[PDB]
Amino acid sequence: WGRVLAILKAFEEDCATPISKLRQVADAMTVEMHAGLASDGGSKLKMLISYVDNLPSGDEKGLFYALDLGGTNFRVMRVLLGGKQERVVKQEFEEVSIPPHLMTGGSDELFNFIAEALAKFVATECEDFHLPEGRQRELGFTFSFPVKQTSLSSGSLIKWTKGFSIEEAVGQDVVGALNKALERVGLDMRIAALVNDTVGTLAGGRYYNPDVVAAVILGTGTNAAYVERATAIPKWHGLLPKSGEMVINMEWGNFRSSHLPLTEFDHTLDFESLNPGEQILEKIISGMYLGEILRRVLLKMAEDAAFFGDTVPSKLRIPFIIRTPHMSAMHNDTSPDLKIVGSKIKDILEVPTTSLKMRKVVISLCNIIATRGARLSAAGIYGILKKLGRDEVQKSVIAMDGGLFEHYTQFSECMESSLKELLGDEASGSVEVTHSNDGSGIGAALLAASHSLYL
Ligand SMILES: OC[C@H]1O[C@@H](O)[C@H](O)[C@@H](O)[C@@H]1O
Repeated sequence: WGRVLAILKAFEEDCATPISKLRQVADAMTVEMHAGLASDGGSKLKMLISYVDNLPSGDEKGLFYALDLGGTNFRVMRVLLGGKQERVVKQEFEEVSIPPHLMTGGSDELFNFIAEALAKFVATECEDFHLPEGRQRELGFTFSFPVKQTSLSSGSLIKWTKGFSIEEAVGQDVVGALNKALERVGLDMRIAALVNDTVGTLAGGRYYNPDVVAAVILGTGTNAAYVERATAIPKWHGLLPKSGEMVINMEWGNFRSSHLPLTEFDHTLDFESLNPGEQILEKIISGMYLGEILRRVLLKMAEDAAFFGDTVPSKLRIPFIIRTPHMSAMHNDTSPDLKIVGSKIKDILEVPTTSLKMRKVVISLCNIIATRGARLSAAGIYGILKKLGRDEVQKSVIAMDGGLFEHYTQFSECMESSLKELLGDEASGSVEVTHSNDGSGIGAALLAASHSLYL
């Protein structure tokens, strides 16, 4: 077990995020926020204008549809809004796993999948959700990819991230593409808003809590949005919003700094990915990648340190075979025999069985990987708070969403703890991390509700 332990120790050390490194990252993040707001091409942080200069207040009422395209899942929903006291009276939704072939196929095919699913959902309208005869359906479109926004309800795709690669779609208007698809299925919908999922989550949180100033997604991918002062955005002067505010989609997944604790496994993951050199921060934080970092460490232990015996298990060679929900399960195991770790490894990798020593290393690996991702997330949030100048009783709330933060308890608890550590005793009480909802989707509908053409 000597060589295995040597790899583990080295990995542990290389992944280290002491409080000093987190401060360095937060500062680097804040610098890049200024640079990305200064000019369109001056930073790894795109800092995209959302054209959302006003967030939902809670008094919104009516019937609204929302559409949410993520990296792995697609969601359609409709809500009935009843104002300040009733809020969300009723909500109906469906979720569909995106067929992997659609992620790298053609543009029309993807939008057809979206429109066809929506048309089936609309067909189930009844009772409370029946469309009033003299009205049309109003829709908020959550699109979880970088978009060059041209208005509240228009913008073109900058690039794909996560598992997606449809080169045909790059530079095309996303709303226009959806509109064509809706027309292909004969569906009539007014698209009231196009928002990134971070922006949707921000609107969802603000709807319930006036103190919400930013939103963070920790799911398949990672990103953050926040409310910036319009005057503090030198690169942009389209609208002159009465609010003096403008929500920014940071696209922080693309953040890179020399301060990032990268390892050889991160480098090989990146070098062999769909988008080499891009989304560097996301590749060490988000759910798509955490399990893949684990697989690559285990693969090296298997190849060079006989971790699984004399032969490398074939399933260990399949990229993304180990997923973050597996990690969550294993990490959570406190049994003396580590029976959950043993069961999961055996199911995924198809190995005969695992000794306790093997299970200890795996869970140690899970903790190292999750802890690095969680602590860097906290540094990013701290970076946002610095930008807002909030590092009295000017309470700041961060709305959270995503499968990592929602289901991976060790991860979420570590992130919050690290953030409060960065804030320190004095400033700790001024910042709060909140909830989740299905905010990405619901938020887009609430934004549509703010811009409804009906009374
Ligand atoms: O879903 C969270 C994030 O995933 C990233 O890969 C995308 O580039 C962002 O647009 C999105 O906000």
